Amino acid sequence: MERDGTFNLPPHIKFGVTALTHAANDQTIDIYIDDDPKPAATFKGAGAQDQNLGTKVLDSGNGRVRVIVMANGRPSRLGSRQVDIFKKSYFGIIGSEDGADDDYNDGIVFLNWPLG
Amino acid sequence: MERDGTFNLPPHIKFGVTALTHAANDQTIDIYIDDDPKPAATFKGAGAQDQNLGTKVLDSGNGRVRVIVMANGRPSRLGSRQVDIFKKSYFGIIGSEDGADDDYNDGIVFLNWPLG
Repeated sequence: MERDGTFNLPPHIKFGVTALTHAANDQTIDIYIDDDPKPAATFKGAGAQDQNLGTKVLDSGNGRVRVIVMANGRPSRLGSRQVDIFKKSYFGIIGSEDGADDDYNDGIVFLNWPLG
Repeated sequence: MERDGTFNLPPHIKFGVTALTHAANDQTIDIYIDDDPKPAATFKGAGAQDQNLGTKVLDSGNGRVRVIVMANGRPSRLGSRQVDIFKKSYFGIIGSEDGADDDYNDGIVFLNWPLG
């Protein structure tokens, strides 16, 4: 039931994407919407360990959202879950590992929807 | 399975707390460890500014962590969930709302542990 950072959101809504990086591996985090081959958003690499890289606000398009984490020119292995609070506040959580590392906490990406 | 912003973490570890706001009113988010009289961390957001208030690293103490959100002179309604990625990367999620009929997204707080 962990998936690979791919989510189905309600179509045509705003959502938030927040990245928190633990490992200082200068990761690139790309967010892709539907079948567009260019990322709708990209986080540049952390400049420090346990760094909050900020929040981006995006439109879900037709609803398909994929997060890809790259470190050292390879895709980091990912685990993702969805959860919601009272079927009102929805979350996607992605843990990534750049190693070696077996722990899925080198990088974290939080998705939240809807906004407001 | 929604609780009220209280969590049991592994005793004496570091963990992260990240806070986002999306509210009309100023909000104060307090994180309390065990029975400590003062908050271990406080995030304060400005009304009408949707803000990523950053990530703080805390010590879990004896393991009890409580999140309280105040807005408009009163405690917000809270819902919380826990989730993990491959039983390795752990998360606590809190959504808060001032208004009783809203979407538990005026305040969002994420807890993550362990670090590395």
